[PDB]
Amino acid sequence: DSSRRKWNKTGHAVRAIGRLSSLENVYIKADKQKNGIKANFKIRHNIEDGGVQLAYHYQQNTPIGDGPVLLPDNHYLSVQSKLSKDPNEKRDHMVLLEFVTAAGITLGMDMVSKGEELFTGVVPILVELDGDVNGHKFSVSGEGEGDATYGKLTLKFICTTGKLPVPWPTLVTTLVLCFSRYPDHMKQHDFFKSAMPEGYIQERTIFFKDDGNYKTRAEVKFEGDTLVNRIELKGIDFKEDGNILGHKLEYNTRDQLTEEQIAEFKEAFSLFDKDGDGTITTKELGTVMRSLGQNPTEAELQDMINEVDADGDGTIDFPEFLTMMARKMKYTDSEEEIREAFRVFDKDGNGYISAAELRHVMTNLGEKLTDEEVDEMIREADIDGDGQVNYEEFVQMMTA
Ligand SMILES: [Ca+2]
Ligand SMILES: [Ca+2]
Ligand SMILES: [Ca+2]
Ligand SMILES: [Ca+2]
Ligand SMILES: [Ca+2]
Ligand SMILES: [Ca+2]
Ligand SMILES: [Ca+2]
Repeated sequence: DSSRRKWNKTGHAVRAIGRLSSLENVYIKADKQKNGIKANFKIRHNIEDGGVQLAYHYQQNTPIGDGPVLLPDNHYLSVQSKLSKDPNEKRDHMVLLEFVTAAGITLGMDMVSKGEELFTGVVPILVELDGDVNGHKFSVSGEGEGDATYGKLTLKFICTTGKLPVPWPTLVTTLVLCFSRYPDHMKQHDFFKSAMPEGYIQERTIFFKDDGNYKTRAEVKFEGDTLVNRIELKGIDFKEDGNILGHKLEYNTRDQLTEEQIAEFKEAFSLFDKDGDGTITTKELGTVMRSLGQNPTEAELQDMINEVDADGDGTIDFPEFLTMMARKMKYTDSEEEIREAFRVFDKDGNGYISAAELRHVMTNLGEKLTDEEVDEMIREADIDGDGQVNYEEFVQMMTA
């Protein structure tokens, strides 16, 4: 009914602003002192029975050789991962499909390294990992190929030691960013290929929030025609029954993106896109945000758009909005993020969305609703019947 429908549209607009306010990409910066790069990013692992495990990544890369390399301007990589099982495989294994693209530098105002030439076709890949987490040792072998033209990787991994003592998803980032698609205007910022064929050292520390950490060191280089990733991993301070050693993480996160859900995203999109030209500008994003209480600067609005602007044109195209909302529904929000969403409606911070607060939000968004059909909205969400929406009830409206 067009009352549940109003929860979706308004709810979707609030999680869109949540997405636009978060940092989900792989942020690369030059590190002149090491002749390399450094990176930071946040990974989300869905917890099988509900919630999310965050993994905070810090990364450094260093050329193995003394050839000249490209030190980039600030940019990011966007990564889409799909995990699956080979139904003919009896060993503990993971099948990985990964697409990696560089963006985050807008179009305007101007080279292409020799390493880049090694990546114009399909390149075979080998991966070898030796790990030790809280004294539990394991090895992993992987094979596949990479197609940098489309930023595409296909890789199958076997645990050669028997049972993997951590969940496979926690190893994805560790187990070849030289396969990233860099667009034509950003070819001078591709450190990864510029270091080849002699290769780079890749190091990370990965902090699992409320749990232990991984430390990784990898050598990434050509052995003949093959791109080889050789890794050592050490994990300490894990909890025996946390999400990692207790294996409480989801293996396959669904890309179920229905025609019904796309249509719901288009309804939220059209709240931002008030002139109906199919794109959202800083002006339009600024207008919806001020209407909900917030007061961002031109610069903040430019950054928020930059975070999802795949084509660098300075606006959120409808397809870029569909891409960001698919990510937002594929991976679970932290409690801190759902509470932020709740506080948009819960104006006074008392733990309860009153019908006055919900209308304030609605009529502030230019949504004409009679006291009757505002009450229908509260009805829809209000399980415990107090005529208010508490946190646990909000968390129910905001689910698939
Ligand atoms: Ca580090
Ligand atoms: Ca527009
Ligand atoms: Ca764009
Ligand atoms: Ca465009
Ligand atoms: Ca939310
Ligand atoms: Ca309130
Ligand atoms: Ca209630």
